[PDB]
Amino acid sequence: QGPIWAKIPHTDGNFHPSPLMGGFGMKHPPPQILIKNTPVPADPPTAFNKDKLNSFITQYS
Amino acid sequence: ENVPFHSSYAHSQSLDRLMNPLIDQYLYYLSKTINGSGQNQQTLKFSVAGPSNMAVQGRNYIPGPSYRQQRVSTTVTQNNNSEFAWPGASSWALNGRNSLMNPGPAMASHKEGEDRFFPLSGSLIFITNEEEIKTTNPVATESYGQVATNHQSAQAQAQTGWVQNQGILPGMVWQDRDVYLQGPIWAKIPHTDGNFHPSPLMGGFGMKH
Repeated sequence: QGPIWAKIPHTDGNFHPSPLMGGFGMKHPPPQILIKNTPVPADPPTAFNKDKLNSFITQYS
Repeated sequence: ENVPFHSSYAHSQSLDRLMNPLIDQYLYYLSKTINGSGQNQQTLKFSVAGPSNMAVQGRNYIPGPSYRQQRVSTTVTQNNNSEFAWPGASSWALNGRNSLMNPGPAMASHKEGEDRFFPLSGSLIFITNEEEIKTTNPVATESYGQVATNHQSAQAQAQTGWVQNQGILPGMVWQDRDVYLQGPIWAKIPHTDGNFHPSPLMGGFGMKH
């Protein structure tokens, strides 16, 4: 049930970098993988308005 | 020799209308200096320059230079009852001798809507009118604009003054004078250490040869 790896903080020095909760310490661990839904706006007004759009289509993937 | 193509068109846009009429600027101007009704009401209020007020918007370019001409009406009743042909004219002095300014820097002969007025020495008389260039050029019979003449203060009100002649500024654009069928074609550029925009003032193509 426990963790696998940790990232070794980027520092001048460290000793026995193996992480204290267990697992393999690494300076370049597996990268983070970031994901989001691209916002799809609702219908904008017919006259121009400079504000950012706060009205979006409810959505998930 | 190589010379720029004489322009033979009239601009369909004025220098002060180049904006998009539907959209605001992101720039502000100073709308109000007083709350009102006197007695120590002083403030600074700012507003967005936009379609409702197009005079106060910021602009990247300004109209060309001016040297004012006296305005003369084709209707004789309107003109003053005196001899002003030489006395009231615009001139330039050289070595103690006065030359009339003719035709002068290229300027619009008259405002839009007044066709009965012409610059005293402004146009080529074979009486031509330059009104086509009123888009980028000031009117010959008008001031260039206004400038402040003082530092205002709680004691002193703001004072302006009329700019009768204006030389070149950075960011000016202008049109040269138009060429006519009967008119001149080319001129020789004088041989000098310096010149600016050598195009001749009676119209046509300036050339060092």
